[PDB]
Amino acid sequence: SDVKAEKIKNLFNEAHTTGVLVIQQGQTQQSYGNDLARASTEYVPASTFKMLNALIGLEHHKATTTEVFKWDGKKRLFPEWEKDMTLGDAMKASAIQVYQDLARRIGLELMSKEVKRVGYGNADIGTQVDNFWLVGPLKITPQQEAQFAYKLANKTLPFSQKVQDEVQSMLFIEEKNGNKIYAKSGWGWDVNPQVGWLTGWVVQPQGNIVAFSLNLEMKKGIPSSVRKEITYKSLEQLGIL
Ligand SMILES: *C(=O)[C@@H]([C@@H]1NC(C(=O)O)=C(S[C@@H]2CN[C@H](CNS(N)(=O)=O)C2)[C@@H]1C)[C@@H](C)O
Repeated sequence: SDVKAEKIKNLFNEAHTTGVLVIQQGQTQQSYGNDLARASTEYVPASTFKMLNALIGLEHHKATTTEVFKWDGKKRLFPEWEKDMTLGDAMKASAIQVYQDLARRIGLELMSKEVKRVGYGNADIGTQVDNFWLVGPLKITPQQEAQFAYKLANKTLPFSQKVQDEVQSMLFIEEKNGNKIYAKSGWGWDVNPQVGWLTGWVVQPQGNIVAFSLNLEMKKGIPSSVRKEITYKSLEQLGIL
């Protein structure tokens, strides 16, 4: 009961940061962590926007799942970004360059319309189609991120069933003890204070879907693993894993 949520508050505390974890089962949401006010606070989606970025591109034939985005050879911030990748490969590695290319294919006209049509966050993408999710006006609360993941998990987003099933496969991580796990990590360092994301959902053995969105403040020098660690540890303590 209230004891399960006391360890979660310590999990964010032992990481020396303030964060929240939103869990949605059915149409009900529950928040955990040390800064519960974060659940209703808007932050830049960062790489979590790639979920919707891929849905728009595939639905409007801007790209395909087998298309290969060749690396130009210029040095990148991460070594995993220095390779030719399909849209799916770029999703796991969080290759900003590939989805900036896709965003330029979609264009500000279609990008802004589709974001508003789905109702993603504040639905304000500004005028630059290649950076609105990292620093731009686009902001979203962790509650809206978990609600988005739950709808994508059940394929109830306003996109074709084919496209939703393709983006789902891009986000598949692992199957831990019979539970299939889908998630998309995010890290917006170009906003102060920095924000850390981990949005996804769990497909339990009987098919039940449990969506989640971890949101914490990416402090200076904090390890990027903390997002995945707190999320996995929390779901285990919540009986979901
Ligand atoms: C989006 O948030 C941002 C990307 N995305 C991420 C992220 O949180 O995954 C990072 S951090 C870095 C990227 N690649 C590593 C994880 N993928 S991996 N291990 O290679 O499979 C960690 C970075 C800030 C924007 C720039 O896309």
